Amino acid sequence: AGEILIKGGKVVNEDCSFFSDVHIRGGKIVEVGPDLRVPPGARVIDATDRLVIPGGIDTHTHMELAFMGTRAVDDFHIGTKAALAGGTTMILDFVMTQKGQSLLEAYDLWRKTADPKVCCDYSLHVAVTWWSDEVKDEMRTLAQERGVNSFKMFMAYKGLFMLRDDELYAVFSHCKEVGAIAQVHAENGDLIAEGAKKMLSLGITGPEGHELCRPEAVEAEATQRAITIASAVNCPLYVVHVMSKSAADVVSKARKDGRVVFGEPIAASLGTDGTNYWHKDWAHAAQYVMGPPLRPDPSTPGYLMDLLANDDLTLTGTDNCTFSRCQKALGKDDFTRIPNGVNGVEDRMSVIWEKGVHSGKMDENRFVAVTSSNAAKIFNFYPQKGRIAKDSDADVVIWDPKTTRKISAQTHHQAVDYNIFEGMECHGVPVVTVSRGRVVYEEGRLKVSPGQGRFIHRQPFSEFVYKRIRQRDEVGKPAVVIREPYAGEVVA
Ligand SMILES: NC(=O)CN(CC(=O)O)CC(=O)O
Ligand SMILES: NC(=O)CN(CC(=O)O)CC(=O)O
Ligand SMILES: NC(=O)CN(CC(=O)O)CC(=O)O
Repeated sequence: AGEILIKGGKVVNEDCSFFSDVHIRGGKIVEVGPDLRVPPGARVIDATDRLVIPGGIDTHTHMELAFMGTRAVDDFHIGTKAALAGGTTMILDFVMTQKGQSLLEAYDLWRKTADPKVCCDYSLHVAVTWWSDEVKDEMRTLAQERGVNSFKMFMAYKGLFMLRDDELYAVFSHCKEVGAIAQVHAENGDLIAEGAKKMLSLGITGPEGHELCRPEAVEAEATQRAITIASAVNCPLYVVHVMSKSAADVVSKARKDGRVVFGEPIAASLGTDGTNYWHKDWAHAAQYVMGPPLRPDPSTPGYLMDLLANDDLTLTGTDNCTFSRCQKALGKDDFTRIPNGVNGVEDRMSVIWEKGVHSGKMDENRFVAVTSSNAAKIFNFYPQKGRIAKDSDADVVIWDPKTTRKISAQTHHQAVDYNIFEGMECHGVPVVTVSRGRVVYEEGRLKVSPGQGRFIHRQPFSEFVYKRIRQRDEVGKPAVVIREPYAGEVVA
């Protein structure tokens, strides 16, 4: 039948927590209430002394993304298994279209790669790495027909993905017309390009040059710039992988000023820092290289977690894009050749619980909001996911917040052979993971097959995102002053 009763636990949604059992049938939660009856044949999962939470939604992944022909080692199959083992039940991955290439072709290639491999549900964001009439039409098709309401634009990567301010204005205006949210990689690509050339010329070829060539002012600048453009066109904006206190403070100030913008720190920037780039062991230092870089101010992850607790920042992903030690070593002599990307998909939930809830910065309900609910609201499938409620999808984690686990590359399920959180002791253990109403992870073992997950098709004009946008189109139009024509003389 696929019938499950989760009994004895405490349900934790983003608004409040309460003791209740949860009845799962046919992929769905069909009842939430105290002391529910066990129908003959249903499996009982005993959640006594545990929390029963919506499974995590990782807003930010890059499973098996190609770097110069060699692919990230966590692929859609191993990467989603690792997600489940860490309490995350959905991933949103970026379709990376090359400059001049069809976005629809790249979307089809992502679906054909991911559909037969994912072990949990997923969806896609689509990168807009160039601009033309064709891109414009393909974005409308993606939004209206292909289930994608999120487009990602780059202010970094000069010559490769970067768009200039005039093209960002056009692309953002078009996001707004099709009801999508505009995501941005906010670092100044002209400064990165110059900074890297400068560090190499000085013989700083190691990972410390990767951070030194683009310190946090470069990320803060472009973040304010994207906000200013999106505000000029009334387009909702999403700043992916916020890595620094000063970029987080730009998003914080803009939201207090009423800008429709959301900021997304990732597990890496919440759980570790960039002092690792200065480690004497080259291999250790290269493990942390990603764009934008982790920051060498050690107060950074605690401050980003304070701003996530306070809703200056709103939700979390991992930017999981993993490369083995032998793949990182492509840039042993030149940091610009190190394939960028770190791990996180598996450890996100425990890292945030340990650094955010156990530390007393946020409570269990805000934890659910920043790890599933807000993702579901922004990308338009709430309360289908991100809530324990009748009629929601049965993507459910039984969570032990009292026991600790030590995070280690020796025990993790990711394909990558190191872990940037190596050694960390976290309160908060996913003990059972249910995905699409099936037990896919329990007693430390995965039970799931490649292709069991499904692509989630979303509609455009997410209400959480657009209700203010649409009201501002109605009352915020600029008005002419009514005047008599100017009568006087004009110079020759
Ligand atoms: N890493 C950096 O900071 C500079 N590089 C980034 C890298 O590719 O590791 C940018 C460039 O190629 O100009
Ligand atoms: N050295 C790199 O990984 C260059 N990367 C930079 C990044 O991933 O941020 C661009 C790409 O992968 O196409
Ligand atoms: N860690 C990285 O920089 C990987 N890359 C991967 C890509 O987006 O091409 C960019 C990002 O993750 O920010």
